[PDB]
Amino acid sequence: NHNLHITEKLEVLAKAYSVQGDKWRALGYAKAINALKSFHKPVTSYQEACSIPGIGKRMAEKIIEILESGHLRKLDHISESVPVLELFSNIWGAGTKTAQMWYQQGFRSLEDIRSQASLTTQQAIGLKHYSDFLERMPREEATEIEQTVQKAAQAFNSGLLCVACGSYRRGKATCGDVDVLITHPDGRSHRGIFSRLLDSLRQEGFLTDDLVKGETKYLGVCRLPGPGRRHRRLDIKVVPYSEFACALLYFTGSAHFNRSMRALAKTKGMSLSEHALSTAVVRNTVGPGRVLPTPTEKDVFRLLGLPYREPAERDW
DNA sequence: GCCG
DNA sequence: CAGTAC
DNA sequence: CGGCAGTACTG
Ligand SMILES: Cc1cn([C@H]2C[C@H](O)[C@@H](COP(=O)(O)O)O2)c(=O)[nH]c1=O
Ligand SMILES: [Ca+2]
Ligand SMILES: [Ca+2]
Ligand code: NA
Ligand code: NA
Ligand code: NA
Repeated sequence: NHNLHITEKLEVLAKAYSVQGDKWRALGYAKAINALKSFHKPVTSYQEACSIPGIGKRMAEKIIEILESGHLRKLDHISESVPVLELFSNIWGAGTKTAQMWYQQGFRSLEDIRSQASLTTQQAIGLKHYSDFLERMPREEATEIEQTVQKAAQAFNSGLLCVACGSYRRGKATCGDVDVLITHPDGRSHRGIFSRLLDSLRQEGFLTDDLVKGETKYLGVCRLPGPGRRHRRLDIKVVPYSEFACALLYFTGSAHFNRSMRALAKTKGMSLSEHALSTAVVRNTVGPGRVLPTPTEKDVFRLLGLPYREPAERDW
């Protein structure tokens, strides 16, 4: 990234817009920042900037200001509420609408939230683990967590496949959470193994809090045994074997990579989700499409006309 | 905010 | 449903 | 002008 002296400035504005609820302007800013990071050739002109995809006239003027004047004046008018809104919306379960409500009510600190705010169960758990959830763990610990869940699961059925996805699967040195995807090549055993698996993990003391409990998805909190351990975010999902590939893609991310693949699919009349890649999905402005066989991620790429990207090149 |  | 998360 | 990904728990 030869343009850090621009992305540094633009990330602040993107975050201000994001915490203040201007989701689409924040998205545009983020895509332009990805463009900047991906150029590998320091932009040294307004025409070179205005010519990069994801970067238009507004962003070109911002960048030219940063280039010549070494500073962007918009940054001097970020609302004073932004640091408080960021503090509040880093609580798991609270987003921009709750952060802004809390701000309007006069709250300015987590002590205010603790003593005065009305919290959901999820928010009370997120506040209780605030510092822990802001940390990333070494991928070695992620391995230990994956293996804990895989041992718990493979006791019910040694044929179950358990794969840790997310940044872990993209090969990052640290991970903000662990996301375990479970399936069985038999196609008809992933029923009941989910509830009993969670009962097992809870009996061992491994699971400490539940955030979301659905028929297919679990999101919660775990902690490995012993000293020097923190609480970590853990997701577990169980899927039929026929969806395994599409799950692996989706839950491996990144989020920008997925959103790009899904935009592309949408262009070619297809629809891509965590369940299936469908074709001739009818839309406008009920679209029961046809599911396409995707036994491997490579098949998803191929059906979309793309070369296969390994998980490590999927940052955006 | 960007792009069709 | 709106809000939130993935 | 208008989409910007698509799906699933909570309350
Ligand atoms: C944050 C986010 C992630 N994802 C996908 C890509 C991430 O690698 C995967 C796991 O999410 P995570 O990074 O929060 O654990 O979920 C989405 O589909 N949408 C989102 O908004
Ligand atoms: Ca991750
Ligand atoms: Ca614009
Ligand atoms: Na461009
Ligand atoms: Na939050
Ligand atoms: Na996750």
